[PDB]
Amino acid sequence: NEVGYDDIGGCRKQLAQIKEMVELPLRHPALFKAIGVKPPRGILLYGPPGTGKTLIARAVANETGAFFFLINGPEIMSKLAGESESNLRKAFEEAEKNAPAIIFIDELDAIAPKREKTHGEVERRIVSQLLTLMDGLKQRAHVIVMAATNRPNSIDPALRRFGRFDREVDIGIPDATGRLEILQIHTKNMKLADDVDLEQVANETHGHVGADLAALCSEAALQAIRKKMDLIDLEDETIDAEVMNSLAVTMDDFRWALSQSNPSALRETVVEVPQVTWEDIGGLEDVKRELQELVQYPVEHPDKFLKFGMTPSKGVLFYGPPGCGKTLLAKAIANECQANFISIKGPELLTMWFGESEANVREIFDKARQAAPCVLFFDELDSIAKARGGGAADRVINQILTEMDGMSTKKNVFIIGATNRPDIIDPAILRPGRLDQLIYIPLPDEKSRVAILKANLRKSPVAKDVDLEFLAKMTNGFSGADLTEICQRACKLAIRESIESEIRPEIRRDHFEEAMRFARRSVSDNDIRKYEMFAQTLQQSRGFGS
Amino acid sequence: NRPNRLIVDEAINEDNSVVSLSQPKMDELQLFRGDTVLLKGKKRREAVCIVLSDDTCSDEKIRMNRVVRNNLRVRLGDVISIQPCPDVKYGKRIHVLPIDDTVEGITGNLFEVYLKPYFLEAYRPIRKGDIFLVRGGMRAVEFKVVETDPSPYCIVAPDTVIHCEGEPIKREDEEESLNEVGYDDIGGCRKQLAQIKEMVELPLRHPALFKAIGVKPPRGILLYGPPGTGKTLIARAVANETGAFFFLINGPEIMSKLAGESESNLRKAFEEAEKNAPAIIFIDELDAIAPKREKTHGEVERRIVSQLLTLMDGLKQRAHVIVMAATNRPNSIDPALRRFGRFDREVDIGIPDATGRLEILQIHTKNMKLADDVDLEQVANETHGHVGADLAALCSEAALQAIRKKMDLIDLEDETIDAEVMNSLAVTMDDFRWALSQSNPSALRETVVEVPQVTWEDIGGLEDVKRELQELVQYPVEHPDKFLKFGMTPSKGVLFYGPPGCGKTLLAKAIANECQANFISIKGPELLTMWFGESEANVREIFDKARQAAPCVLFFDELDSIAKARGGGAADRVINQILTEMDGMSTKKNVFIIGATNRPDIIDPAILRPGRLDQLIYIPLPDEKSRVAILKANLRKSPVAKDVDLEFLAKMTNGFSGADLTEICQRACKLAIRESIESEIRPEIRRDHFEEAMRFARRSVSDNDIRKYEMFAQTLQQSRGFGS
Amino acid sequence: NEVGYDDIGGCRKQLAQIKEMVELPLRHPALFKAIGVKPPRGILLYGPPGTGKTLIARAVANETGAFFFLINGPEIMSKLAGESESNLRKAFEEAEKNAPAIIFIDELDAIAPKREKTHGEVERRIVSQLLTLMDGLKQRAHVIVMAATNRPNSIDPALRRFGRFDREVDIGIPDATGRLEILQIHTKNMKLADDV
Ligand SMILES: Nc1ncnc2c1ncn2[C@@H]1O[C@H](COP(=O)(O)OP(=O)(O)OP(O)(O)=S)[C@@H](O)[C@H]1O
Ligand SMILES: Nc1ncnc2c1ncn2[C@@H]1O[C@H](COP(=O)(O)OP(=O)(O)OP(O)(O)=S)[C@@H](O)[C@H]1O
Ligand SMILES: Nc1ncnc2c1ncn2[C@@H]1O[C@H](COP(=O)(O)OP(=O)(O)OP(O)(O)=S)[C@@H](O)[C@H]1O
Ligand SMILES: Nc1ncnc2c1ncn2[C@@H]1O[C@H](COP(=O)(O)OP(=O)(O)OP(O)(O)=S)[C@@H](O)[C@H]1O
Ligand SMILES: Nc1ncnc2c1ncn2[C@@H]1O[C@H](COP(=O)(O)OP(=O)(O)OP(O)(O)=S)[C@@H](O)[C@H]1O
Ligand SMILES: [Cl-]
Ligand SMILES: [Cl-]
Ligand SMILES: [Mg+2]
Ligand SMILES: [Mg+2]
Ligand SMILES: [Mg+2]
Ligand SMILES: [Mg+2]
Ligand SMILES: [Mg+2]
Repeated sequence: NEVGYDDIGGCRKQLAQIKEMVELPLRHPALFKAIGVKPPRGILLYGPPGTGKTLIARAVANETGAFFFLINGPEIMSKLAGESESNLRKAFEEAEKNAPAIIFIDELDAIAPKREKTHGEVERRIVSQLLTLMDGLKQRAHVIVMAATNRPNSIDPALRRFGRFDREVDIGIPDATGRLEILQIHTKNMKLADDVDLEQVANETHGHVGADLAALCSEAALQAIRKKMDLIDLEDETIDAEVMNSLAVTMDDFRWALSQSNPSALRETVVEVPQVTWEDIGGLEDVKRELQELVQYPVEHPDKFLKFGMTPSKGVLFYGPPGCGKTLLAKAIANECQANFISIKGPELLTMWFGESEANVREIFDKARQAAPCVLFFDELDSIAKARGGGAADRVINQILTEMDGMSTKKNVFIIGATNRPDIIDPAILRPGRLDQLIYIPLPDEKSRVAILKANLRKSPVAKDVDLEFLAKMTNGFSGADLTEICQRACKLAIRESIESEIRPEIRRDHFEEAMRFARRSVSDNDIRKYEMFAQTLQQSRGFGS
Repeated sequence: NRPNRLIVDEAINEDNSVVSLSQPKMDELQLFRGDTVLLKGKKRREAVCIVLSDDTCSDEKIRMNRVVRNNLRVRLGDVISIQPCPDVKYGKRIHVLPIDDTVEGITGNLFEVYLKPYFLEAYRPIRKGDIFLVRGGMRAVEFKVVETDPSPYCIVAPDTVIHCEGEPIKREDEEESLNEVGYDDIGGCRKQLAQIKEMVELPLRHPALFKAIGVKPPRGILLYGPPGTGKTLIARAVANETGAFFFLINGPEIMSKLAGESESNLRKAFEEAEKNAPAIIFIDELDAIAPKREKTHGEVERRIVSQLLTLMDGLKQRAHVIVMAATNRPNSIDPALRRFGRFDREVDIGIPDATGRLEILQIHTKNMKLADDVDLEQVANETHGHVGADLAALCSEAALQAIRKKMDLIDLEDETIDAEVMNSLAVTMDDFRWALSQSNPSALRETVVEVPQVTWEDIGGLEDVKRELQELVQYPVEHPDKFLKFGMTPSKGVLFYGPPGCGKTLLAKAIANECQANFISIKGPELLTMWFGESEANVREIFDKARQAAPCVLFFDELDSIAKARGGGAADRVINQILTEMDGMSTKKNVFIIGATNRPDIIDPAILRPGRLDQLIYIPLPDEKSRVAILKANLRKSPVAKDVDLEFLAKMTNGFSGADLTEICQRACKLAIRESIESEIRPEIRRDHFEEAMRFARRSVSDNDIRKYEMFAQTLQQSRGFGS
Repeated sequence: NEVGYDDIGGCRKQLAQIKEMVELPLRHPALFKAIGVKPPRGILLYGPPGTGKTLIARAVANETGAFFFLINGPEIMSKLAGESESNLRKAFEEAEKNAPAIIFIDELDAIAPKREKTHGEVERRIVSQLLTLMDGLKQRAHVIVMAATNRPNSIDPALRRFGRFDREVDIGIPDATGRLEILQIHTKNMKLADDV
């Protein structure tokens, strides 16, 4: 019942890194003192609450068999002035006594926040006390200190110095795959109904963290118990096992718990591999190739680039009319390259307080490094352009530019930007060394339009009578988003008829013809002319605009 | 599990001697409406009652009042055996004695005021040892049946004599008080009180059961809402109804003590709760102990918050203890407390709606004799922005008024008390009207979250639009299965746009009413009011409340005001944050976002992007036919003369908006009123009034405006590219 | 020479409201203990300086004949830490002893200002101390607490909560008619010339 690596999911890579750092010196200590090389001593685990930081720490302790001394932030800070410092001192002394050992400082920020965030002489003294203890690890009795914090920015930067917490591990939020992994962990002991499909639950539970999932499963069990105990009327103090085994957890028990769920990390920026593939995108074939050359080749074939002696471009800029697949392409190329993906929409950047915005932009680029290979996507840039001509929009973009330059190409981080408005984009972004690969993405031509319709209607039951090639021929000038809306509007008609009169659930030709009568174009002819013009002259915007 | 065994449940019939079953179960046991049934509970106690039918009652459960519950030494969820009692015959003499703490203030004939009307024409079946409650004279006294001539039980027929002679008996140790708080003292928040009951009933009622399963129970529940909404009330109720030990921790009280004492008292509270588990620790005014870390400057203060956090973590012992806490400001609490393992469950006990306020008013008029002219529904409707405590106070105030004017007589009797007269005290509707004028409502500034009372009937024309709204909002709620088969996810939000005063706000509320779904309105100006720095947490708080109230329709009205304010660094941050919140809003949550603007020419294109407010619904001036419908709607409540022709009125007002017509009705109504005053007549609104009002009538939407609105109706989706 | 309602002018309506709130529980206490309905506990008088807030309190005490225990904000806050908290305790303890009684807290904002304006650990303890005492009035010992402050916004909002100072009375600036009434009060003992 004790915690182990088998109780942890959704962060394989991170859990691996920690194993490397800790396993050798903790399992083979005598070997390390003879080796003479200095190992890690301070490991900082960080991530939103409930990601399993405390869980991981304890797991590593049990699995390595090292002595585990836990230091809970709040408990330390609940003691008298001198007492907090003293308790810290003992913790380290006790660990050295029982080396090899792991000291785990939970909720580190409770003890050592930013120097400016501290109010009180006594508080500042405790931080220093901790800093000194970390330096005292020069004793090399070899105790490893792990620490957990929700917010890396809250921690006193002095702690991130060499000799202290010089190693960091980002235990971010789990992706679809991870959440599924976790769900399996907390459904180990429960009799699961056959209709249950955890993969759906995993996909559905976006913004969910480990603790949330553990709870969602817990609540799903209570639903099955409540409704099934009502009847049993057992009241017994001790319960019979045979009844518990006959107790199954239906897919409804999960859907009910799903609606009642308060996901915590929904506001958090997600870092995962997109589930969007080339197949979800119609047309733009030649662009997909160019994206593989720009993103995949430098990852899969670094040796080749070295022989020709060129450094590959850092970033790309998608530009064209709205609703043509710019967002789709960004996610798609990441999927092909099995590379992490981080989306940052314009509005997301303009939400940050003026002052706070600066540290957040850095944190984004930091996460991009952590997740290398990674494609960092700045979407909806047009929102930011409009907001400048705003001192906030200025500070953000100017810092993004600074970050781009600091980004070494060898880090395998690819930056893509997207905008529907190349006329108001900051020329600075288009400078060689930044987003200098200008890819124009126009309205879909006839052949392309057919592909889009095919993709969107895959999930839906379409009648055989429906001619999609003819639909494509009549919708010249319509964007990709326009076509999806026609399908949706046509589907609303098919659904409407299905409700009133229980009829074969399929969408037929007549629905599309009706949807077409009210269909409207999102991109006028005048817009096209302009987009076509910028397609040949966007690179000329760095001088005197026309 | 023989049929006689049944589960205890809440009561609907306020009558003490009444228990209810479902017809199918009443037939199963072979009992009927008139029958007198014998109830056997725990602790070898019994109670006798009249049985009744209840269509809502589930066959596995039995509804019984809290009085009956206590006589059986039973609580909600327990099991009891019921068996028929034809052996009950009329009584000769009955002897009941009052309980000291409920009668020490009153003197006189307790039997004529309370027992008389209580048993009159009632033929109540009672039992020896039973405790019943009689409310009257602004007081509730409980008597205990000491003896009955046909013991141990008999019916109280007119021939039965009563003797209530004797100093009130003292309270037995095991006899819990009915003056104590219970679920029946709470109204206006059924849904919330249900959620809490689910969370708490299992671990508190069946502790051994939870320890065997190994699944984690709740430990920290945080109740929040404005002051006086009944947060402290709910905590006490849940404790009593579950029979758990209740230890109250008052924030201010702890923070009034020395450093060492505060730390100490918190410890003892937890130690005491664990000692008497199962138990509920209630931390009242939590923000007093643990406010936002930035505002907690001071060493002694920082230590106590940490002290509490540690104690909360110490609950890992799993000593059947639940920690409930209340705070007016959820944002004020140190976020460390909202983390998992501590207060990981939250319940928003907001302000009561009309229906709720009525429920509450009924609670505090239990013991008062209400005159016939009293109409609590009016008072409820009238007391908008009132909170539980406000309503509770005004009822006390309306009563105190009835006493003042009736005190003329009492004074000469002051020496002693006039119990017989206390019953003669009625509370007129005037006493409420007086208290209404003197009321200081607290939650007027609070954002209201309730079901709108605006229906399709209040909206003229726009028939096809109403249709499209049902498809967008209702279908995905009522028919989720269908959407899954077609493999389409329904749109997230809508945008109303058109000339001013055509029913954009009305439609938003109407669709909410049709779906009986909660509704939250936030007008542009409201968003521009929030302090600049504060704006960030407030926008989020809105969407949080929308999630809490799912299914819910979130309506951003008067968007044009914000547009004008941007082209304003404040207006920018807000809308950009709303866009962010929209995206984070999962369509599967059944939260529908609607926006409205009179100015599609300056609306932020970002709002119109697919995935946000991508359903662009145009709402034009009403055509001839619609104008007639609107005119009827406004004049429904008013006394109109037969001569007034609305078909012609509509014909003359081509180009007028919905609001314009309403203004015409008002102006025409004002003329009729004027004439009623000058010349004393019952007013009627006739042709002459409309003609006079029409001569001065003016149109709010010009021809130039119409041309423009019609153009945007065809090109609003094109604004995401280059401007026109 | 002691103060009475006849020494007060320019606020008929307000003085009437206070009389209503106070008359029942203070004059006929036994009835209120028996009836079970809740009387007012905290009445907060507010208005610019010198409007007669302190005057009204004294008058209401005399006309009702209740025991009057005055708590001066500045006086309590001028004492050492322990004495300040202790003096508050004493005030409530004696008032409960001599019920019916009126505790008048003059210059309330001196003791309990907005939490944000309350720099200092010891100062907040006193505010909490007061809040508890007000809650301790749950004894329903025929005791009413009246308080005066120049700035209603300055008072800790916790005090305006139900069960504490749940009733407020605005004693604004007197109008022309009011000012005349006042003038007559302070010219009672003077021989006034005819030209006046
Ligand atoms: N990756 C995970 N795998 C399995 N269970 C998890 C995982 N993450 C969280 N949980 C569950 O959530 C519970 C609490 O997680 P924690 O270990 O407390 O993470 P945490 O980040 O330390 O929480 P905070 O920040 O102190 S609120 C665990 O006991 C698990 O049941
Ligand atoms: N080439 C395409 N293939 C399939 N679907 C498309 C395509 N282009 C656009 N869409 C649809 O339009 C939606 C959004 O398109 P995006 O990928 O976001 O391109 P975009 O340039 O960012 O357009 P906007 O401004 O976000 S609407 C997708 O969800 C698709 O349904
Ligand atoms: N929902 C309700 N139903 C019935 N009575 C209520 C309700 N809410 C409040 N009351 C009454 O008003 C009084 C105030 O209730 P409280 O328990 O004090 O609520 P509260 O939120 O804890 O007050 P605060 O926050 O401490 S000011 C109670 O004594 C009730 O009599
Ligand atoms: N279709 C209608 N049916 C009945 N009354 C209407 C109608 N349209 C407008 N009104 C009247 O106009 C008032 C406000 O209408 P709204 O619902 O606010 O429409 P709107 O589009 O939001 O225009 P404004 O800017 O708020 S006046 C209502 O109080 C009605 O009296
Ligand atoms: N309404 C009034 N009627 C008669 N005399 C008044 C009135 N108002 C003020 N006065 C006189 O002016 C003096 C004002 O003193 P106070 O009663 O203390 O007023 P106050 O508002 O409490 O003063 P502050 O705010 O503490 S400086 C009184 O002593 C009276 O003599
Ligand atoms: Cl830009
Ligand atoms: Cl806008
Ligand atoms: Mg933790
Ligand atoms: Mg996009
Ligand atoms: Mg309370
Ligand atoms: Mg409106
Ligand atoms: Mg004064």
